[PDB]
Amino acid sequence: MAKILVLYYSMYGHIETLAGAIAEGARKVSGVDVTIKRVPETMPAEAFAKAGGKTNQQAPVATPHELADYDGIIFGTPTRFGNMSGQMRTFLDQTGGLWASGALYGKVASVFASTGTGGGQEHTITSTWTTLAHHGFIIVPIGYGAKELFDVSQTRGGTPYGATTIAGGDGSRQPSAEELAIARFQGEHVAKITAKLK
Amino acid sequence: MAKILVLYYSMYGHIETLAGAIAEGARKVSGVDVTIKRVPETMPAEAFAKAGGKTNQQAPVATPHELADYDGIIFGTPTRFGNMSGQMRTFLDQTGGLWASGALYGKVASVFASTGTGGGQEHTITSTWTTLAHHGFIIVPIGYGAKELFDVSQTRGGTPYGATTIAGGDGSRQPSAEELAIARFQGEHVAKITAKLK
Amino acid sequence: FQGIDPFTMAKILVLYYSMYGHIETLAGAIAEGARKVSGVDVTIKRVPETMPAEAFAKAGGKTNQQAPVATPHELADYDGIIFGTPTRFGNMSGQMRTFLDQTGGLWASGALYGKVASVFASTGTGGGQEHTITSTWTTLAHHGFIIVPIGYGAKELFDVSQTRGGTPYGATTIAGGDGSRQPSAEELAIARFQGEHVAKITAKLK
Amino acid sequence: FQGIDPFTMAKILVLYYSMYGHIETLAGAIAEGARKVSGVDVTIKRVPETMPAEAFAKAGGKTNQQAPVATPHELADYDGIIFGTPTRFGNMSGQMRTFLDQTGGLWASGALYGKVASVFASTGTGGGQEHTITSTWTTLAHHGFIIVPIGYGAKELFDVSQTRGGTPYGATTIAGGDGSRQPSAEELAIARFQGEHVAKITAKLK
Ligand SMILES: [Cl-]
Ligand SMILES: [Cl-]
Ligand SMILES: [Cl-]
Ligand SMILES: [Cl-]
Repeated sequence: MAKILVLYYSMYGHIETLAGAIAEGARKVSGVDVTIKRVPETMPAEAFAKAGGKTNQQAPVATPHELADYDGIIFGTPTRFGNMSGQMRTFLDQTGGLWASGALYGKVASVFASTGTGGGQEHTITSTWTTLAHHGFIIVPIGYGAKELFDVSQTRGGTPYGATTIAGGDGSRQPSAEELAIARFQGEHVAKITAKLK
Repeated sequence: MAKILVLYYSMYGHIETLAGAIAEGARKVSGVDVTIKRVPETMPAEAFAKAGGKTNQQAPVATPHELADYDGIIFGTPTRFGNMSGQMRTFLDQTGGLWASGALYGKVASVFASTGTGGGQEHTITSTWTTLAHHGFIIVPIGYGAKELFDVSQTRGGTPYGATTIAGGDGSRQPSAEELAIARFQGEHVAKITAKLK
Repeated sequence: FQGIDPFTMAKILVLYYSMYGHIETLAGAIAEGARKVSGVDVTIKRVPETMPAEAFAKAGGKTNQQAPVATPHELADYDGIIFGTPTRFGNMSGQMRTFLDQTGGLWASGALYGKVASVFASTGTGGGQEHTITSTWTTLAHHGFIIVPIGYGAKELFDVSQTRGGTPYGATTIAGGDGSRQPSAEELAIARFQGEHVAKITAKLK
Repeated sequence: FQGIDPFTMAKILVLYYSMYGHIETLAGAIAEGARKVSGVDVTIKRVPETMPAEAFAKAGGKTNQQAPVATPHELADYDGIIFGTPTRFGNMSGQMRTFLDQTGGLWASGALYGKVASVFASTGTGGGQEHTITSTWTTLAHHGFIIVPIGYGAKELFDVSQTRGGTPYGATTIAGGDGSRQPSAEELAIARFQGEHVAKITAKLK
């Protein structure tokens, strides 16, 4: 039995939708238990409301210290100027206690992301990899295992580093079927590796 | 005539000390006005106090929209697992309004950092560059203009991407004279470029 | 000279490698943008081929490129250099890497220190286009180049209605897995923007 | 075979380029660590030289490497590959870049998909050692390699009393601007840790 956490932040729902597909893929691996949780909001109340932040997410809020309860963690975040979101950064800064005891060492990790225009989607993933490496995570990219990555006929997210979605500058674009298939592939892929190492 | 902001976060003082050297270098350029400010704390009170956070920093707290009041900005941050600190990330996440109007486009930017063991010092700088590029900053590395970078006889911070210091895992190491000289070089180099573009 | 302040031309080199022509087309747009800046002299050159002849021929490499081949030493003759390369698995091409590996002498004398640099790229499917540029930035930083991204100055970047290259780090084009895609008008406009933007900064810094 | 279930050896390739021997010494330690893991077969090979003869000789290139030269196609013969390269301005060496550019056929067939990879590096002064590793990671990701950093599993990474190589991304050594430094005992311990760590994961995934 392997336990996977799908841990995400989502302000406008795009990452939340992708996380559902990530989790669906992971659950295809027999013997893998998948939990979806989100990191707490950090914006002050007035700014958050002014920005139209959503409060309908059913996923429970995770605590920093519980990450070591899992065998693999798939991290999801919207970009903030080519980095992970401040919400995810602040959450991961609180894992110093886990880092000092080696509590996450040798566990499996993978990353998915979203952007408004595609700009920064690659760097959001690989700069999250940096933090994973300091913890000693085994890092799983997806390469071109997802056949959708070869199709450039239409605006479509997804990179060899991990699944992505493109929300549009105004957030009007919802994740496409191809993007969700890439995320489902990533989830199952990370789950086969996590189960095999357990 | 030109205004430079040295904007930093410092929890244990190492970055604050480096910022003073950064500013000293910038003030060597005639006609350049240099201001030092810090980003607000984001840690909750109990964790911050339990962590031994310092409250003696004289620099005023900056606001996100004031960044456009300057012609060049030199950013300073300790690493959090190879990224900028959550404090700096959260602060810069609030610059979306400046980004939408192009308010920082074409300004000069440079970065310095600190780490406990040296690990992640390079990636802290260049993952901050990613955010600067999304704003359209002109990005200034220092290369090997600082002669101290060739001396590897002893532990010493500083990279071709920007000045750094090494604090030790317990924070007992203070910035060396060589590290501070590299920061002084960086400050003057950035200021010269900023003044020349004005 | 009595009564004269010399007016010196800022010099831009567009330096590229292109196997199937996509980067070559972009470089023309980069150069077109730079030539919009008065007082800027623009040169286009390419790096030498490094593949062995049989592999190159089997891969269908193009040999009709009119641009002269640059030498590593002449990089110091310019005030700004805009580098173009196709990706190789998310890095610059081996051809460009080999060429820049020969600039150790320029590095030791600081010959490129303080010059302006910018980067554009191409990929087959989009994968690695961002990293190709920013991992080229790393080498530029070791030389002390001032690094110029383009941000979202080009309005084309906000239009996600169709497959289109162009990043805040620099212009790109998407060639298709088989290389059958040609640079679109929008991608070329992003490259024209980059050239003019870089040329303006180089001229002002001169 | 009646009553027998085959025990298959996991295979590790330590693949490196070394101009002045620093990476070569590190590769020996990498391999030593891997051979500590039972059930792992360890091979050390190098990538071919790409510099022209006169430049190579003028630069003092070493010709005493006993490691046989690898071909790009044989990478698919292994379960895990630990790559070693000196930096060239914060990237992998052109020699390694040229070698990996020839793996397009393996990439198209997915021949390296799901294998284990890890990276070690060297620099003259420390500058760019982190980016050398993580920009090599990019290429590994395009092939679908599982990427293994070392984190802070090696206790030597906490000792900042002296100039020491090694990062959470992989082992490194610092050669000095003139190349006169040799890998220290601590740096070699980190490399031995990396080899054993990668070998354990490769054996478990097999
Ligand atoms: Cl979102
Ligand atoms: Cl600090
Ligand atoms: Cl091309
Ligand atoms: Cl070497």
